[PDB]
Amino acid sequence: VAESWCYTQIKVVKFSYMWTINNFSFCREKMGEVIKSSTFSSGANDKLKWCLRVNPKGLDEESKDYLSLYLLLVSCPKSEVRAKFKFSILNAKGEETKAMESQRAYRFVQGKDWGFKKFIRRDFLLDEANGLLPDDKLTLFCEVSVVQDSVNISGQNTMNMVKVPECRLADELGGLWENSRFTDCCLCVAGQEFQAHKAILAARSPVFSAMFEHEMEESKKNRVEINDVEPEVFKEMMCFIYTGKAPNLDKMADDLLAAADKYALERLKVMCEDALCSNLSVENAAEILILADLHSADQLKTQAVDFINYHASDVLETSGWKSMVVSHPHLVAEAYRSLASAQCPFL
Amino acid sequence: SGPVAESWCYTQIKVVKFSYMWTINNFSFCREKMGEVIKSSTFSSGANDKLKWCLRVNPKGLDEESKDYLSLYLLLVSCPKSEVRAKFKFSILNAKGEETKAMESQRAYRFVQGKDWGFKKFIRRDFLLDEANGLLPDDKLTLFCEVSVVQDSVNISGQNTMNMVKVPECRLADELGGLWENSRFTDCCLCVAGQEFQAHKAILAARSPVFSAMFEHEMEESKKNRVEINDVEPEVFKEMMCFIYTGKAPNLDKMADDLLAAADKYALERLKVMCEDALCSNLSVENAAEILILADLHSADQLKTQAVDFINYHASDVLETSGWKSMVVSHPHLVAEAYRSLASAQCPF
Amino acid sequence: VDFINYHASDVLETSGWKSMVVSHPHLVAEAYRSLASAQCPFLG
Amino acid sequence: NAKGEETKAMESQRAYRFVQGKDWGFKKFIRRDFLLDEANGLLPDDKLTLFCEV
Repeated sequence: VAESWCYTQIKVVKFSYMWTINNFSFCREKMGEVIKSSTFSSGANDKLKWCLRVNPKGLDEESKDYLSLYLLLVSCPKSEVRAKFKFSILNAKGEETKAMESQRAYRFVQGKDWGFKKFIRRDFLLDEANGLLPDDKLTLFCEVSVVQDSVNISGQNTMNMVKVPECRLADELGGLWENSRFTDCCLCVAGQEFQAHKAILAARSPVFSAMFEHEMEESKKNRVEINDVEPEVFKEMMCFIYTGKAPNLDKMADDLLAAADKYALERLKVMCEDALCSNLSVENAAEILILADLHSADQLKTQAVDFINYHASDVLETSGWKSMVVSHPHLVAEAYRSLASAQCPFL
Repeated sequence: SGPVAESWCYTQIKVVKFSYMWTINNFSFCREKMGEVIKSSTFSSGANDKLKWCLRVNPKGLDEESKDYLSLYLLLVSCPKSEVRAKFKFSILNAKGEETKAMESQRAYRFVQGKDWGFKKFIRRDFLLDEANGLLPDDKLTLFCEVSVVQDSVNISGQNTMNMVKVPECRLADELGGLWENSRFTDCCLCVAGQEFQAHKAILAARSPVFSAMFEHEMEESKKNRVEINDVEPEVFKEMMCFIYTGKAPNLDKMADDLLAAADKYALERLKVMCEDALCSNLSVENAAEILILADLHSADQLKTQAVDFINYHASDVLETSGWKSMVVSHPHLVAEAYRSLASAQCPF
Repeated sequence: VDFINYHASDVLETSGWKSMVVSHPHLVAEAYRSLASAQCPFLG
Repeated sequence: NAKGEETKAMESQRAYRFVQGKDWGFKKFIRRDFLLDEANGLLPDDKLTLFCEV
């Protein structure tokens, strides 16, 4: 898992220095209050100025015991100079030990000298048994390292994968219907004249396949005559055939069920039955049952029979019921058989 | 049992969870002191830009109680003021990228801008400073946090059903397939290096712009029936035309190498992207060079970017492979792009 | 090579680099090797 | 019944009068940790599905 890394690497600058006096045993001469060192620098254009002054003799009370070593900031424009100095020895003979260091640093400022007053006692340092006077010389080493806080990273480390656009066949065929490119037949409906591609119609609608497949193209293909259906219902039907979707079906379920049953669109038939099924009011179940019987819509017929059985007490007062009994005895017999063997067999 | 049971009330609790890794090089070299502040980079979820979180740690915890314990918080940087809340966990990693130490806040703290709440006093410093503990590889501290803002406040009263009519699926791709394999009185004669295919004009023209430019222009007058495709092998042209009709290619990963070239030749954007997805999911160091040269050759973009990312990560071993040497001999500018990507991925050094 | 790696974000802009991209590929390959194998990892 | 559980839930042994603005039920069903215990099959996808019959 990964969403954003910010390394913000703390800026670390490091550099070295050395200090050799060839006559340490006799380097006192002037009683050793302080040795003014020659400055040194490094880094960006020698912008940081540094010098190491030593008070080898006893300027203070306890300084007779312990030898001295200090770091002095000769100059720097920025007041805050915080540096982690590591005073030590570059092993003239074999000695890498004996070099303590101060982890804590201090805010060095222009002209200020902050260091430590306590390095090592005089007597055994002067002694040759410890090997601290190689050829009457001694080497020092401060790893003066300065840091500052202006560092950040943004980072994303995004764990991304290639995205496939969703299927566009329905859109790329609807846009073919609305544009009418490379058409091959002209559907005729009630003054309006549509123009459509023979292959997709015959594929989705078997009744369309039947009247093209039988080798009457120039008779039928060029001027196939659909004389029953009206403009907007037929337009919706073609939109279903081409795109597989019926947008404004809910307000036209009746006549579109008729049209869909004509051409055996056995899914648009069920969509029309779904629109009609959740519309059954108490006073229209006669008409909807007449529909479902006439156009062989089985599921709507079953649901309308159940609705009439469950609203019999209300439906029989409606004039539509009287009309349907007048015209369709066998529908009344079917509803009767439906509530004969169910939704009543307790008495 | 009584299944179904009418409604489907399905109240949700939207949980946005995202991760954040915090890593300082040479952590215990200086890292300041006393109270101070190492304010981190503000970070969001990634989805949209409205919530802004950030870590904030002090190697020397503020106040004396947090002297031996590092003081860690988590502050709301900025957001459209709604008093957002979150439950959060802070976890420490190592070089091998496995969780070493992890603490999770028990409850979702309520947050507003300027108000912070976190694992104060989260761990004793001495445990971390233990070099034998192994939690400071290369002197570099690493930290990892997961913020789990939750708002809830979403309910739906199910769907009451109350109807039983079975509209069966959608079948458009299925019978359009029936127009191809059964071939159902097609219109234009295609030919692929000897084979004989019979396909339509309208579906090809709609779903493949190169075909539409091909078919609309001057073959309608003379040679609309016969057009020869002498560029792609028929055993993959069949899957091209089984995408153009039914909008899917089942046996694609067997031959996704050349199908990318075919799809990009005829500007089948969706199939080109599917081929990129099939090539992207089988990358390997032995052939990342070939995939990069391909994804440049056939103008692929996402596969080019992902092959670039893979080669940046696994540059260690690809150079020993012959694919890289062929790539450098043949395609210098690809090496220039990969080198540029690696350079930007390591800008601050 | 070490210099151009350290100044890469500006060196890639220069005309000399854009001439060396064509006139000398293996130099860019070796610069890539020194950037990849002789440095890294950097998070990822 | 995601996994097999048609048991473990109590039943109302007596019919209580329900009035406008009032609530009724019970409160002593199952322990919270036991509920959150996946061994009992009571955290499908960190979701709780209910089968109430009124």
